[PDB]
Amino acid sequence: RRRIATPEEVRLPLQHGWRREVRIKKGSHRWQGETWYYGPCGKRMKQFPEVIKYLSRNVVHSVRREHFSFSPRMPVGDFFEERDTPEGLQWVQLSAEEIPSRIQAITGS
Repeated sequence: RRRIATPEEVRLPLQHGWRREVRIKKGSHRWQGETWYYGPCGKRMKQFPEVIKYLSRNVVHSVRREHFSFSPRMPVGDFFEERDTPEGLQWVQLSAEEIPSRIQAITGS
């Protein structure tokens, strides 16, 4: 990233209306995770080029593209881990304490 964001900046959107969920799933090769975002007044984005367009199309002054980070190593909003249960596959939410443990697996400089 050309501009590195802080968790405080990434929660900045969460303070204004945006939300951010991180989905962590076990891959066939590696541990992976992805960060999702939702417009507080519009559609939902999980790609960087989707966020830049939202800002350009709508009026936003509180949060800029920098406040949005899709790195699953950012322990800001919600973290989930896909798990199997006797009822089926369900996305289990990770606590703040569990977050960094999962990040270590999905981490990638």
